[PDB]
Amino acid sequence: KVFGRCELAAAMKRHGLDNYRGYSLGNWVCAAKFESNFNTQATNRNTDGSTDYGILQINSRWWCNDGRTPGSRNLCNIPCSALLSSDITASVNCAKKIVSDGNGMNAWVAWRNRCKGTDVQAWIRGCRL
Ligand SMILES: CC(=O)N[C@@H]1[C@@H](O)[C@H](O)[C@@H](CO)O[C@@H]1O
Ligand SMILES: [Cl-]
Ligand SMILES: [Cl-]
Ligand SMILES: [Cl-]
Ligand SMILES: [Cl-]
Ligand code: NA
Repeated sequence: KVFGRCELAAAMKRHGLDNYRGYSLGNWVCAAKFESNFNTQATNRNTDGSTDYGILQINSRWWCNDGRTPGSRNLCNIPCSALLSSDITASVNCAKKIVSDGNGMNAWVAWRNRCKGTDVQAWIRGCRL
């Protein structure tokens, strides 16, 4: 599923991402924009053999199991395919654990390089949130 901008912000708010760990809703929408272009089916292979999955491009090296990342962890206790569904519950729950482990939203390369220090509020502007 390819979310609309305001559609994704509502779903992120309903699951409790707004101001989670201090990051306003515009940060999460901006991150999803530049990580997956709002596509829940997005995948990308990293050079070390791991794969990023879903709306927030969650890495199989630590957070999910895909059966083909030797020596990796499954800290969110889910199959990586669960991160590709049209329901973003699995992605949001796993993102809450990722963003809680000390480094905040810097675990998302696209957020650090393309959202951090910008007007992230613009990504939820006009939305009937
Ligand atoms: C939180 C998370 O898993 N972020 C990933 C990161 O692992 C990886 O370096 C990158 C590769 O494109 O995409 C995402 O930022
Ligand atoms: Cl915001
Ligand atoms: Cl594996
Ligand atoms: Cl949803
Ligand atoms: Cl932080
Ligand atoms: Na894994």
